[PDB]
Amino acid sequence: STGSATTTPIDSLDDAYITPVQIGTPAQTLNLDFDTGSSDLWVFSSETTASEVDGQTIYTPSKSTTAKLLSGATWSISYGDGSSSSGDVYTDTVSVGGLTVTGQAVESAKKVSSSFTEDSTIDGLLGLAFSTLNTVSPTQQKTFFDNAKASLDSPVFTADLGYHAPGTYNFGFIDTTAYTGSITYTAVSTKQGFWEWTSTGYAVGSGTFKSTSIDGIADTGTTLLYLPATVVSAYWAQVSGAKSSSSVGGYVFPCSATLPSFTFGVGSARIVIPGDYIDFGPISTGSSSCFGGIQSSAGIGINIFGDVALKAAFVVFNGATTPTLGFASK
Repeated sequence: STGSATTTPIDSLDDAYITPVQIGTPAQTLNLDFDTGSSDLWVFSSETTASEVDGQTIYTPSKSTTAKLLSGATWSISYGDGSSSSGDVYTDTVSVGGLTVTGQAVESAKKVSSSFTEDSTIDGLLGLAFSTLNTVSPTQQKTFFDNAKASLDSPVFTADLGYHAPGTYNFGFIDTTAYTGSITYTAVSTKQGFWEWTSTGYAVGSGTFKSTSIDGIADTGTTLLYLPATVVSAYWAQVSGAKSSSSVGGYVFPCSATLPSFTFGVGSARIVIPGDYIDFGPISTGSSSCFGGIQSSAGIGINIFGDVALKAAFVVFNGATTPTLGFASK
């Protein structure tokens, strides 16, 4: 089997991407944030504290003839940005882009943190990291991809995120028309439960490529590119007037600037992030200070190849017995 679904930016900055997901019978379609940095499929629901729901579409398990309470199971998750959610668990039929999994754990939120409530466009998350990170207790549950894998034509999914435009998540096949050149594959460590890999270096604009190993994770659920402070300083040094602002929370730059590109290495291959992808707009409405899309990972404890990096590539998440990642230009 295969599936293919369009993923759409939630706003004009590509802060996140939402993909429609069919849950239950009859289908209830919710728009979920596909997150290769986590492993829970959780949704706003009829059980979510009413004051914490503000415009999201909810899953109502009592209206699904295939929903079953997973007795005794609870979940609770905290994300790298400080947000969190928790609740109980149902199993139900879940379909993405025509690919159906029966008996998928659907984690129904009883509580969500304020950042989720305040984002009316995201109805929940669909985790695509390794199932070892799933938070359901006392019986850990499998991700949608883990459940689908054996049925897929090939045990892979691909992320093709758009810049200021929709893109595609495919399951079970590699669309050879969706990228240019060849896909370069690189080794993955699953020891932390992430799609963790090692970039071979970077360049700023038209500058020389610096060969250096940068361990990090491919994370579709993180907006920005978080790299070591040395790398980030080298980038922003090429933007007149850019500086790190402790009060804003990262590097800012004059909105009048033209940003240089940023290149990262995948083996001997190179992925070029155009400068425009690194502009996250005014820090507050009407400001002439703009927020940068490349930020330091110091204090996060891991480097993160988030959407800024991934949307410059066609990315293969190869879930074979020994997983690997592939990157192609597009």
